[PDB]
Amino acid sequence: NPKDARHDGWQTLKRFLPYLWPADNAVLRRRVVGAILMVLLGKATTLALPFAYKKAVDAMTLGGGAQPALTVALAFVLAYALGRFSGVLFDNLRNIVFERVGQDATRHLAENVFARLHKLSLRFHLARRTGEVTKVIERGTKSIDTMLYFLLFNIAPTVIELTAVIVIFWLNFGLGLVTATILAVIAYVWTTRTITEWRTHLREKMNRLDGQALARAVDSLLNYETVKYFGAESREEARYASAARAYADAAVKSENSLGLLNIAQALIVNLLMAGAMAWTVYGWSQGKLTVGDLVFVNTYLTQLFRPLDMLGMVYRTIRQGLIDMAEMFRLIDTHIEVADVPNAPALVVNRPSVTFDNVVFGYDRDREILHGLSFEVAAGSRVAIVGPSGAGKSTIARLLFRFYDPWEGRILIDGQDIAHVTQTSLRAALGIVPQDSVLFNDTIGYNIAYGRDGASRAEVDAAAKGAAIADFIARLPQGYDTEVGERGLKLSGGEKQRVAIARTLVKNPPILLFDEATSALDTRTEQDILSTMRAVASHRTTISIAHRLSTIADSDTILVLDQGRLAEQGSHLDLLRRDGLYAEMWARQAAESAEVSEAA
Amino acid sequence: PKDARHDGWQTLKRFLPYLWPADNAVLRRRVVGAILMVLLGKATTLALPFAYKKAVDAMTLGGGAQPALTVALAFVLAYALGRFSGVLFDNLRNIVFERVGQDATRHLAENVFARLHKLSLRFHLARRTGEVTKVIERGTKSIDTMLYFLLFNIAPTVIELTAVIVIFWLNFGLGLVTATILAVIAYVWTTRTITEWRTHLREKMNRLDGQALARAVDSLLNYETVKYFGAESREEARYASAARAYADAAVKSENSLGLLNIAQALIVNLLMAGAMAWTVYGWSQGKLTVGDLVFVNTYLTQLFRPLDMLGMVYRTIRQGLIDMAEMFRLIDTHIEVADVPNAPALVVNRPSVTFDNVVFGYDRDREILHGLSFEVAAGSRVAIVGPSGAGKSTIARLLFRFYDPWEGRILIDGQDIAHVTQTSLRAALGIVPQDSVLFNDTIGYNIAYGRDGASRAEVDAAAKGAAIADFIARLPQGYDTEVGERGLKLSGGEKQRVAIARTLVKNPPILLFDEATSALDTRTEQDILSTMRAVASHRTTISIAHRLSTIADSDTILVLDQGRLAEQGSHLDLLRRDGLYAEMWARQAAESAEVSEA
Ligand SMILES: N[C@@H](CCC(=O)N[C@@H](CSSC[C@H](NC(=O)CC[C@H](N)C(=O)O)C(=O)NCC(=O)O)C(=O)NCC(=O)O)C(=O)O
Ligand SMILES: N[C@@H](CCC(=O)N[C@@H](CSSC[C@H](NC(=O)CC[C@H](N)C(=O)O)C(=O)NCC(=O)O)C(=O)NCC(=O)O)C(=O)O
Ligand SMILES: CCCCCCCCCCCC[N+](C)(C)[O-]
Ligand SMILES: CCCCCCCCCCCC[N+](C)(C)[O-]
Ligand SMILES: CCCCCCCCCCCC[N+](C)(C)[O-]
Ligand SMILES: CCCCCCCCCCCC[N+](C)(C)[O-]
Ligand SMILES: CCCCCCCCCCCC[N+](C)(C)[O-]
Repeated sequence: NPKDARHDGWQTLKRFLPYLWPADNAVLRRRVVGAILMVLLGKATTLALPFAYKKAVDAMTLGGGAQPALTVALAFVLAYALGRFSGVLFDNLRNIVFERVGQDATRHLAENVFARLHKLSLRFHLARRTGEVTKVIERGTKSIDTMLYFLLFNIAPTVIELTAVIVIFWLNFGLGLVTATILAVIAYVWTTRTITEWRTHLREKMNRLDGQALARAVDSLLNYETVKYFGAESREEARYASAARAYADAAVKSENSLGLLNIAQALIVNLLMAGAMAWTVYGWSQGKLTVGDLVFVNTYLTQLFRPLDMLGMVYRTIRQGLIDMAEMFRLIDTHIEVADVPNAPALVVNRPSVTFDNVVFGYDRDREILHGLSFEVAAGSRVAIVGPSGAGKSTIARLLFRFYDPWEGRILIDGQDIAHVTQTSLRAALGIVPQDSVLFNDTIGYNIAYGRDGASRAEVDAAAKGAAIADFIARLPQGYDTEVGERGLKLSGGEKQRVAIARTLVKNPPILLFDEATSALDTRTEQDILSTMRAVASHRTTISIAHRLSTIADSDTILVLDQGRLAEQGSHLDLLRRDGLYAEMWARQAAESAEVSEAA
Repeated sequence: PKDARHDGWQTLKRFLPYLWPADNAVLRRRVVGAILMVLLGKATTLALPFAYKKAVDAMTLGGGAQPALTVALAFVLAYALGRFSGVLFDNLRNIVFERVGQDATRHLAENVFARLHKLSLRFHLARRTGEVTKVIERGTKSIDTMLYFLLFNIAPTVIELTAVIVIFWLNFGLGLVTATILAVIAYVWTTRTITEWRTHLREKMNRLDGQALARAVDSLLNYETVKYFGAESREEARYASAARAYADAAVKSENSLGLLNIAQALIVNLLMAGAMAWTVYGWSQGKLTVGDLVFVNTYLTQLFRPLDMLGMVYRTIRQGLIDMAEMFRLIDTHIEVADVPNAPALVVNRPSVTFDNVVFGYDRDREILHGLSFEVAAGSRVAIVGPSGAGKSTIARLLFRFYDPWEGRILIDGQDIAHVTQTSLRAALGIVPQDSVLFNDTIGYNIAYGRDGASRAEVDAAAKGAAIADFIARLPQGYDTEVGERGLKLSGGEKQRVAIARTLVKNPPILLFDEATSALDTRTEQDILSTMRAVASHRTTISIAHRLSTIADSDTILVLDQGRLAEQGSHLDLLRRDGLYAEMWARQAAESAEVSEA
């Protein structure tokens, strides 16, 4: 198992490798081979070109058997120039050939994470700020892309080139040259790395201060009226100014440290240059080496250290990239609390009854909410579930849609344990109008059609009509194509709840749940929407969970929860007659509304 | 000055005083030092290939192995040291200049910030925090990168190009000179046209990226709804199509970079082939040494090294100049509401308020006040009410002079508020607006905001007067509790009490309640009405309200209709008159009856 290993960069890359070599595609695998071939051609080329330059100088200084020297030297100079152009061509062709592969690999990584995020439990409460998440994901995407590019196109070729230079220097010089350049590369890498750790710290402090200065400015600008009301302009300016100075100080330190890195790098490189060239000319002095060899060695060294001129940034980005990617893999690895059992049959609803069979449940194991809740909802009846503050009624919907499983006991629909069926069929059987309905950032029509995957215009129109929002939509300038939600037209609470009703009408489920559906609405809106809700509950099993008892008094039967168990059951009149918990709640709520009514 | 072609040149010319302050002489010293490093660095990089040329010449005018070794050694060492010194000079120039660059862009930012505070309210300052922040982040990055590339990439390259032209002129060709000049012209032109194309592709890619990301985020933030409709596969397919559109665009954009690099390499290497072939030919005729080949090759590669980035540099310098011109456009934008020259301070000895024939609208095609006149006596509790078209929602904004009347005038005490300093005018006014805002700071900072040097004792007294002191006392950090986001979230009543406390710290003679209770629930509203009445104690108070029962105890009620004063009097006189106020009263009472009925 690759997962059974040390949690480092090597493991992360090893996990990423199958994305780069799909074994699903074969058009992409070809592209990868082609890209590798371009790396090889490009290296062969850049290694070959300095020999051409060397021969040209040799022809000019040892015209003994390289005649006519003019023709020979010209030929080699053209070979050198053509070589430079060719090296660039091969490099860009490898990038171009590979790009599709990279984009596909990262797209598939992202898709796997996205799917897993939808599979994971509700208790991670993914409802947070849009801008924060977006900024983070933008940052991570850029990060992983840069990492991938630098590993494949900067680090790998440099390793190939470095080994080649070692062999070629070995076969033709020194070997003191080989040890000098290897020591040089080691010094260079170590220096760059240690300086880069320091620079990355300074960069983090800089960025933090920048965010603070910007936040002060933005808070001020979005609060222009308040700033005016209190004549606080100068105060705000001074307050931005101090933060902006703290940022400028940190920025100066951060940028300066780059100068220190460049100077260190140049010191190492140029010491090696001085030594190698001195050694080469000395070798010439003894008749061992040609003058062309000087040009050859100098060229080999500058070509070698060219990609390493970015090593600081390369190091910072590959590191951050590996961290960001390991985070992706940690999500994909996180285990799924609620899964279909192996080979789960579809739930088959012929008679839509609902049974809670001795249900024990809580969100967290240190706080049990339901203590053995049992009840039976008849097929086609309209039932309500009510209780006081600790009753646990707010769990019913979440259990029924299997956002969570019972700790003990079970829930059945049509005599079938919902824990043993596919989640998709289970949810196909259920409609819900929740307390707070949320709209996608899309058109109102898209939002209504969302109730069913292939929903036609007629179905949407019919539901909008059934939810009595059709007229409201007709009066919108852009009608069904009116963008709603954030970044869009603002709907009232009643209008959103009507869009939700319309969604469930599109879905047409056999069992429908009103989950505190009217609790966020004002009194008149609540009363208006109740006739609509009653009409849509027509030939379905309906379960309404409500705080205000009068809104559910017309139910076929009412289930009263107390302390996570079923305390009372029956019609509204039977419950008033029993003079128990429901009667007390009813009396209290009526008194409350009477008192509120007194304050006119 | 501003009277110019409005191009990159004008923007840069405007920016120059920021780099050469004439306020700061240390920064000027720094600029001079940076320039000296530019010149030393160039002298160095121009000199080093001559050293390399000599080393080769010494090994080739070697009849034998006579003092060529010492000379060649000396010259290669000069070459390596020259390289290191060039890098040292470049990095020291950056290091010397950095403080100057940072101070210049800071002062530009501060000037923009100050002017934005001077500009009109109607610039619709209400947006997303994340959007403006993203825009400002992008823009600062843009201006910094532009500044760095202009000073350190383009300018030294111009210096070097002129130097290389002269040197090639004096020592070669002159065909060499025309060849390199032609190369550079073709190079710049090619890079520019390809870059315009690439920038279009980049913009499309960015848009598609934003769309795929927005789909993923809207999905995750709607996790419950997706579960409710069992819509996971659907959302996956929807993210996937967008992500493919993005990938196709990313492939095109990145590939076009390869096309740019190849075009550039073609130009550079044609020039290389020609220059070196011609130099070798000059050698064959005894005109040029073999060192000259190495010399020319080095000069050309050094010259074209900074131009290796020219596409990015061009894209960036261009965007930066645009963003900076935007900055200058705001600084230039004219101020709608200004103090008259030598405007006196407002002196409130008796805090009366007069609207004298006020004609006003936010836009000249929609008049709201049509000649509004009324007098508010000093120290009275007055309410302003009206139906849908009355214009009462303009009063607060006019009184604080966020706008001027089109016709007529507003007086406080006996003085036209248009002829006094704005600061003194606002110093006389308190407001509790409908939607109260908290800064992202402590509760104490938020209350203390009412007056510039407000002490903790003052903050305490105001918190007490607003009846929020106990709530603060039960907080662990009390007044040092952070509020706003990400901070403790306050109820509506708690927020309005903070606003009230803020105004108490200011302690103004005239106090405005501008729909102060309209966002509050009934119970909260009734609670806050006693605090508000108490806080109105020795001030001139003006309450603009929708719900009449909340203001019925006022000394007098001004009823506006169609932007004029229709009715005036106490709640009882107004019910007796059986006019517009009586009708509004009856209607509102009937509504509360209907709501109560359900
Ligand atoms: N030809 C294209 C530009 C090609 C290009 O973008 N090349 C680079 C960007 S260089 S941008 C990076 C560069 N180097 C560094 O920042 C190195 C700093 C330190 N030495 C370290 O090791 O990190 C820099 O910013 N220098 C500042 C300056 O010279 O003024 C790249 O993306 N990949 C390199 C490759 O694969 O070939 C064009 O004309 O626009
Ligand atoms: N911009 C490319 C896209 C391809 C690319 O890879 N470009 C380079 C440009 S680096 S350009 C580097 C330059 N840096 C600086 O000016 C000083 C910062 C110093 N390099 C450091 O490392 O600290 C800068 O503008 N910012 C540095 C930073 O924010 O990290 C890159 O490697 N990444 C950016 C990208 O993908 O577009 C294009 O033109 O197509
Ligand atoms: C594609 C690989 C290119 C290999 C280039 C080989 C360079 C040979 C170096 C010449 C050796 C110098 N000398 C005169 C001492 O023999
Ligand atoms: C906070 C970590 C969770 C991030 C997981 C999000 C995965 C889908 C988003 C990928 C976006 C791809 N992009 C930016 C190129 O469009
Ligand atoms: C999978 C391709 C793109 C996905 C975007 C990357 C995710 C953002 C990084 C997650 C958190 C980063 N980190 C480690 C700083 O927390
Ligand atoms: C309409 C947008 C106008 C934006 C101008 C606002 C300038 C405020 C200063 C922001 C500077 C932030 N910084 C430089 C520290 O990153
Ligand atoms: C330290 C840098 C301070 C400079 C602040 C400049 C912010 C630039 C915002 C420009 C955005 C203009 N626009 C509309 C084109 O986006």
